[PDB]
Amino acid sequence: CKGEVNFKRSKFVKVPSNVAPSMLFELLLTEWHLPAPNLVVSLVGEERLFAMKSWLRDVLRKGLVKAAQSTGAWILTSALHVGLARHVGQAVRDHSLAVRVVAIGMASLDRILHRQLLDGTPIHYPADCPLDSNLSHFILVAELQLSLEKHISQQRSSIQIPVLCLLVNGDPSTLERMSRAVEQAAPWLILGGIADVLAALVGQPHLLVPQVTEKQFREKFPSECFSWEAIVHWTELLQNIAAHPHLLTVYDFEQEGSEDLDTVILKALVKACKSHSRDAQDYLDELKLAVAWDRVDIAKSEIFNGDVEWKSCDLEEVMTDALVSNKPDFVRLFVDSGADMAEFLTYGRLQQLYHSVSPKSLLFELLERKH
Ligand SMILES: [Ca+2]
Repeated sequence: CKGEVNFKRSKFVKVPSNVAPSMLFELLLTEWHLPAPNLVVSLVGEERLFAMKSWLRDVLRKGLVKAAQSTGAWILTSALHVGLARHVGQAVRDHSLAVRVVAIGMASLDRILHRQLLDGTPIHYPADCPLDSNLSHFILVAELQLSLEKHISQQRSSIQIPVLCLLVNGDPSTLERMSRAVEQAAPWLILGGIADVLAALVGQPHLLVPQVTEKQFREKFPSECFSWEAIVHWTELLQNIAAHPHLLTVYDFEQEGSEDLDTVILKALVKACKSHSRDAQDYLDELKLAVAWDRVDIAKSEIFNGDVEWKSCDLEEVMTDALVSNKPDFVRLFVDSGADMAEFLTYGRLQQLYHSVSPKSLLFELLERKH
């Protein structure tokens, strides 16, 4: 079901559970006419008591600023998540006001207030719970999000589209869902909340945590004391999760020696794709993203370390992209990677390059007037 909220209208798509993810994908793209996804970053952690220090908030702000600058992506921030997420919605709205990034409010309907008012045309839902009015879209209804992620990581010049999850100041309730994410072939990045526990407990000489989990749950958020059976279940859960480390990665941005947000993103992405397979056609999308960030160090060190083998045949599209974007370092790297200009350059390709002249340029006006 399609609906609009004249609040500047926000879209509502009825989300019946166990629906086809491809159906929702097609509905979103068609009805919303939004650009193709170059990246899909989904949030998994949000809490009202969750507070962000100035450093982590700034590196989150600078990161989203750089993301909206060149690449643009989709931030699957669940609506009706009142807390720190509303500030994120206001911030992304202000930064987009200042290629573009989009945010989707994939959220249920039970926790929303005035749900009967919107169920049965500006639906006024003024509640002092209601959803954050900073977002301009929503999907009205964890398994749905996981299946949507598994679907997006399967949609496919044969290019893929990356998908990543970013958790921030999570609660011990997402852990179960998090386990499914380990089986969903999706990379995960950890920094605030239970994230500190998951980080300090991911690398240990002892695989199982029969007693350290209790000490962690006691030292961290000691307001709620859970049952011992729950702690044993969650210890087994964390064991089964950390059984697969090559998809999970943690980094500390407060150490003052941290690399930029965009860097670790691509680092974890290539780390995941390396364990996924070694197909040259695989790393393409992420590689394109690297060009979008002008990141050459990680391009040469990680991608072109000699592990994967490159053939002159596949580099054509990415080389053209690097050329039109005016980034000579990557051109040098590619031509040193075996790509030969002698056979790549054709008169049709050369005309294409001329067809790629920017309209506001002077050469464009000169050629147009001459024509
Ligand atoms: Ca890939």
